Amino acid sequence: MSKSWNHDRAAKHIDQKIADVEEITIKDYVRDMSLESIPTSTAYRVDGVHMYADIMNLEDMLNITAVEGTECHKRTLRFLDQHYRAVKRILNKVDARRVDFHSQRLHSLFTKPYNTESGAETKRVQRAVATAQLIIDVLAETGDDDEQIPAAKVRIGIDTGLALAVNNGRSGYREPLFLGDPANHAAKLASNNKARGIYLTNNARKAIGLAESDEPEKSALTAIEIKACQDAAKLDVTSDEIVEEWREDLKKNPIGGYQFSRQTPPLRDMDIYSLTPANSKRQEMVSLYADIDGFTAYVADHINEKTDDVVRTLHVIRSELERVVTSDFEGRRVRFIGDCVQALSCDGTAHTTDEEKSVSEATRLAGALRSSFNLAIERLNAEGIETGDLGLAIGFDLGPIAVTRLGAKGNRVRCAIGRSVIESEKRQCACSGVETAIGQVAYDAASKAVQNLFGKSRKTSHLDYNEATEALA
Ligand SMILES: Nc1ncnc2c1ncn2[C@@H]1O[C@H](COP(=O)(O)OP(=O)(O)OP(=O)(O)O)[C@@H](O)[C@H]1O
Ligand SMILES: [Ca+2]
Ligand SMILES: [Mg+2]
Ligand SMILES: [Mn+2]
Ligand code: NA
Ligand code: NA
Ligand code: NA
Repeated sequence: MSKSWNHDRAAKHIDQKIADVEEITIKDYVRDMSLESIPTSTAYRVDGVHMYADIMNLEDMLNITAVEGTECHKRTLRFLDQHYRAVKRILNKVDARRVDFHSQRLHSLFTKPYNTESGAETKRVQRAVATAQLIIDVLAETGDDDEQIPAAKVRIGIDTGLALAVNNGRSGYREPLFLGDPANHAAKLASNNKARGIYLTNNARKAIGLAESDEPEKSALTAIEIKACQDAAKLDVTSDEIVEEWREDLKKNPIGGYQFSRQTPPLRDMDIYSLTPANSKRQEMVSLYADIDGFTAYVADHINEKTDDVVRTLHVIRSELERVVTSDFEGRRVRFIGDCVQALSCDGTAHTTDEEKSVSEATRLAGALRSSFNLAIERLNAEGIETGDLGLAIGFDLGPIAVTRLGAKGNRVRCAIGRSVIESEKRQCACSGVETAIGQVAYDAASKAVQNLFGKSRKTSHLDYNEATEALA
């Protein structure tokens, strides 16, 4: 139960991780290689098309009523589960990779055909567009009126380019994640505003012979443009085939009921990999995002030259931030989303959350994360590893949060959801690489000392562990 950060303990673990990544192997991803269970010391340069599908009406499900109650969460989870199952079936059918499903954003990757084939990149983009429209068509049909579950309102972003594949740091280190421009830029297009449709970067537009746009985020593909991609890609999978299979899956092996229990403290003991709808976890707690600021551009700068230092930097920083969350502060790392850490923190008893204490300890955790980040940069640089212009943006908020695994057996994905999850990320995104921000709900529940620290702006700079300790004395 002790929650404390220590410079010596952090330095020792950072130094050990630096030693582990002394030798790095960078491989160019070609046919017959595998992106599963990538070792710590290895990374793959992947030329691929990234699609991000944003289910825009998630936030509406979370806000059906003023109070964020149990029924709100059960219906939100069933909505995400139904729609995820449909998309995952589509991706399986077209032999694309499901990278992750983070909140309402579903990331997929198209790597085939390979560049040995003439016009491969054009064909990858065409396949991604055709698959995107299949997602849109299907997700109009995968609600359930009887359960008050709406159809999904979909906005899609697509980019093409190079990324660096490393293991995703969770669940036995099996599945990869993909660092660099294309997943990031695809996600930005997908989340830019609330207009439905399929939005390509200028890279992706150029690859399929379309004129570049001064504002790609406002230039949806037309029906005619999409049809050209469909006719070229020849998916030979129809929306009706997907829906019939999706319905059969749910009939034979239904979702069943969502049922919630609290996590026995400490939160680090949550066994996410084992959760199911009937065994979901839920309680008021703090959602925290710690984003390595500037990391995407750093990868882009190094995608071809000095790529090995990227791998060293990523593993040293992410492993240490995870250790601070889990071992120093007894919290739970949910996932990494690209380079960013998604975490949970809680204080209280087996029966109730201590809101004020949870927010104070999250403030201390935020300081500890920054102290460990700063120390990791120092130690990396002292060993001659280039770390560019990296920073750490942190946001956190308080509210009821449910954790489960969505999907059919063999095709599941973890989900942590709540208004405070969504809002903690928005607070994080408002921060520079030296800033830490708090949500309004957390602020309102906080001690006077925490309120004074964050002030009117609900944000502060250079909040390291020493500063947090002194502010909360
Ligand atoms: N490598 C990645 N893989 C998957 N999703 C990503 C990746 N990088 C960013 N994202 C997502 O892309 C969107 C934009 O991320 P963000 O706001 O952090 O961009 P940024 O601040 O420009 O990047 P950085 O923090 O690396 O400087 C978010 O939805 C985020 O979750
Ligand atoms: Ca980042
Ligand atoms: Mg302030
Ligand atoms: Mn960022
Ligand atoms: Na593919
Ligand atoms: Na501890
Ligand atoms: Na904690």
